[PDB]
Amino acid sequence: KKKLILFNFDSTLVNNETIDEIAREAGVEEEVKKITKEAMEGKLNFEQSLRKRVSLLKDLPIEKVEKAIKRITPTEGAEETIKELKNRGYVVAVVSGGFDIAVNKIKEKLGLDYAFANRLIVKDGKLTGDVEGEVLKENAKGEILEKIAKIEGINLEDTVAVGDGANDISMFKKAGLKIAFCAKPILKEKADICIEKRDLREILKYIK
Repeated sequence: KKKLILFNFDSTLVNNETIDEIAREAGVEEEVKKITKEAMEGKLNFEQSLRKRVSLLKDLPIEKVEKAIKRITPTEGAEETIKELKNRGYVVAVVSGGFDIAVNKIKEKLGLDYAFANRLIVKDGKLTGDVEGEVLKENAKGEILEKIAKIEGINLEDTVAVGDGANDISMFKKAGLKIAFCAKPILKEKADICIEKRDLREILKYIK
């Protein structure tokens, strides 16, 4: 046996867009949110859009980054959904184009089995304005889904992907069940199931 379910981080497991929250601390939230929206709608190349948004955070003090991170709250039904999923024999993972500093926290908190995300480069207690990681390429999340499944010896037909943006496309491509959670048109068009109510528990009826 064994099943696997992956979630994107921003706006799915948590209620906010990490990059937008941090940008708010840098006084550049209007340009960043506009770019985030375009990126998730699939109107921009993900990597380029992320490097462009992170560049605007150059020199931001880590204390500032932390204030933004502290504002990150879990999406309604998050804890309950994860608990029931583990109950049904699922390996639970979070794969995000976001940042480890924020994602690892929810991994710790919710007790997730796997967490993959990019990294904000920091030096002298301040962001350098650069980002690196393996969740940048268009095919990134899909390779990660496959890699986690291979490690676990889980068949792709037994994998579930829950996303909300353009960069979740490659994840859907390899997932057995594709669920778009309060997502952008570009991803909804590719989903087996579209959920419009902001409650992660809404996915459970379709799970297992």
